[PDB]
Amino acid sequence: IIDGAPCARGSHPWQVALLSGNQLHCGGVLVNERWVLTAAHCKMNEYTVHLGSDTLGDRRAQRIKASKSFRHPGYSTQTHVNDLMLVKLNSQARLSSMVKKVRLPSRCEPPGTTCTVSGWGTTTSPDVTFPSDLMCVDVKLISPQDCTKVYKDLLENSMLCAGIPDSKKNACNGDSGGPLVCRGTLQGLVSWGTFPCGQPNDPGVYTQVCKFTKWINDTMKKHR
Repeated sequence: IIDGAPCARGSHPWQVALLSGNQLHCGGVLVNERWVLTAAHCKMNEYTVHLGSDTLGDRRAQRIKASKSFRHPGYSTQTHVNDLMLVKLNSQARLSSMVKKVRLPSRCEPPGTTCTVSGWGTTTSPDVTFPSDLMCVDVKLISPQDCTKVYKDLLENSMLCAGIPDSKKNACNGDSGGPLVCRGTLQGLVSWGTFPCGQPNDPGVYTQVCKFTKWINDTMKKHR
């Protein structure tokens, strides 16, 4: 998270971390007791899922192994279209005051809506600065017409753009697969952006969750 601030304690109980060898790999969201939603580019054979704390490594946090994951069949490694994946936890996540299910959307929020993106990714770019505490930043949704002026042929109807005009406020490396929440519902998952991160007037690109709710529910039903 660039140009952000630490999240207020206990305001992101649906936020999870995906670790490989106790190192942060990606962010994510808890959909229910057995499933975590993240980006498809976060694919691994095994996962260590951190839940229940704004601080990574906190003894009070929950740590669950995840041995199975299912990427969207339309996911492309080359164009990054359909960048979403369901991660199946080996045991049920225990719902608490620090662990809650995310509210999946029924509608797509219009451009100009104020949202929050969160994560444990680098707080600086190109320089690396990994925080221990969960970072937050408020971004506004940018219309596909305005976002096309920036990324052109790279965008698809299932990609959502967000940012603040003439501002560094954005997501970065380590935040991938993490939530973009607008008006109480999950609107996006961190997919891609610029390198270095937080370049003014260069938005962050997210997987538009409102276009995949059928696949999310269908895939979860198919397995277990």
